[PDB]
Amino acid sequence: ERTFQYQDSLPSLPVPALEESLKKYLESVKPFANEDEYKKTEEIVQKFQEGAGKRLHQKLLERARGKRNWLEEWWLNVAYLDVRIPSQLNVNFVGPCPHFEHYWPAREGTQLERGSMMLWHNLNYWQLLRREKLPVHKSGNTPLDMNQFRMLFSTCKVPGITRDSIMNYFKTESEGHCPTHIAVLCRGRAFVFDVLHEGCLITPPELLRQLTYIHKKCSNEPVGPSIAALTSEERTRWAKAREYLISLDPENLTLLEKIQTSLFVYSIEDSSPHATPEEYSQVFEMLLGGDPSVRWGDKSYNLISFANGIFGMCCDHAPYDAMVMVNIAHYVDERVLETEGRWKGSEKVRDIPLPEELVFTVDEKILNDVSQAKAQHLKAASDLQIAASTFTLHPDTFIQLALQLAYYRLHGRPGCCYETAMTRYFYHGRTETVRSCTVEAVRWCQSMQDPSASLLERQQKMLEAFAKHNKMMKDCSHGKGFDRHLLGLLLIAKEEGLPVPELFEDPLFSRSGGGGNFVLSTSLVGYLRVQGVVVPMVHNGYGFFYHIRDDRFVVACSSWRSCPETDAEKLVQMIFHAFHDMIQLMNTAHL
Repeated sequence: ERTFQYQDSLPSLPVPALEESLKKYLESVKPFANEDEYKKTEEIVQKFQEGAGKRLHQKLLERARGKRNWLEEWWLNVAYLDVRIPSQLNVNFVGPCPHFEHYWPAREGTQLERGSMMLWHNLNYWQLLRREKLPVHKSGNTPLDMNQFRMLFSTCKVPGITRDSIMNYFKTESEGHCPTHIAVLCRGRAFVFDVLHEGCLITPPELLRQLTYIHKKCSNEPVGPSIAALTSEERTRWAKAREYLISLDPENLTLLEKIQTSLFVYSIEDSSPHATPEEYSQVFEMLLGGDPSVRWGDKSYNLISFANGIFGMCCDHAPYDAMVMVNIAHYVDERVLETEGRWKGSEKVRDIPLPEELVFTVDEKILNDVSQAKAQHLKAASDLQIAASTFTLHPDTFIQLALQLAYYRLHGRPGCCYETAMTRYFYHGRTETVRSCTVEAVRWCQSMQDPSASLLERQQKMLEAFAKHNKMMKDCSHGKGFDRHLLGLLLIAKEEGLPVPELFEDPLFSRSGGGGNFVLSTSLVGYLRVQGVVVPMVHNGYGFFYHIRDDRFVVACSSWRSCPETDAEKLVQMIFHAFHDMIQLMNTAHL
């Protein structure tokens, strides 16, 4: 069995029935509307269904006839590439490497040695992929799309004036040649080197030589031009700064391309985030913030190394979702566990070419841009608050409802929530929106705060909420959700120069979350001991992510300090209290 053998067999992303999607939409706005607003929306939806919507839907079906995935390109552009805000901080997702839970606890002076093994394991994963030896993900006996794995290595974003682009240079052995070098950033400088020698991959000791070399050289020398810091800027500014950089020297492009084509970017930081199995929220903060001088935010995969021997990953959310990062990080985690975090092979260090430094040609302007880039990222990142804790009826649904209750209790009202649903059953399927703030969820939350509510009433309603969310997650993962569907109708209109349907201008459309207005941006990040996170979707919102282990729930929450109403720490405390009451409710109900 080969990694991508089932791709030509995957079913097309479906287009839900118009009536079904509109019914689900109407039901979803109920929690945020009074009698009058709902009647208005109902009439808007009915007309849409009878006229313009019916026609736009037909055109969407026509699009699906010629594309195995009618949404792919649109989603990439609309959700990511066209967006102009700084993507490095506001869109990229990050995740700590969970090695400090065992063999690699935080400790000074272990950065280079542990780093050599980190590269080695990461690189062996690339070898697996290139040879298509990586196991095919399946749900029972049904194969899942594996395309996102092609975006892990040798992939990088390039800024555009109005639209960015993704460069995917990865290729399997059967497809052709794949770049074989990695890029290292240190003290505002960039270096590169081939990971292969005499046919095989270089070993940790050999990798430790390259890294040690780079570290020593830069340590007692002034910080370099830090061209990398420009990747953390507003997309259009970066696009222009990039063009200017290239004009100063045609060669500068060659350097940019070298970074773009590298298997991945490895970053050396001098900071040391507090990382212990108990508290490690600081790892998330330095991962999203850190020092721009050594990060390449356009890279699909940027492995980060801290001074205290801690590691983390920062990824461009555009080309793929967090599950690929989770899988390689877990693979590495298993390797570390098997080897007790040590290299026990030959200590021989063959004579391999030293790392080559990438020296860009810059003037006074470029340096001012770099200076400006660093400052804006640091200032913006400093407003980020991260709360990470561990807590010790599907678990995901349990957590989603617990969050509904926590937000309801903390803020006094239902929080429109976005939960990621994977659609990998389909060709190049990525995500769909699951709207956790349902009528059922709210009815339950009210009963939990109702003193006159009986124990049986609360359990009964909690179960009805569970049932609703389960059906929701199922339909969405099966391509029967409605959020992407409505986006498709909207895009059909725009693409032909036709007016925006009234349905999208409706106050309830955005109040329920449409248009990227979810006060709770969430997703399960798997069951592989890796955690991920992104900043909130809205200024007065939260980012809430989590992963599940057989004996615990791990969570990561983000909020903006500049928003006095939100507090990541307080919300986490509230959801833990929520888990408790929900457990007790089931136990006492057990009877």
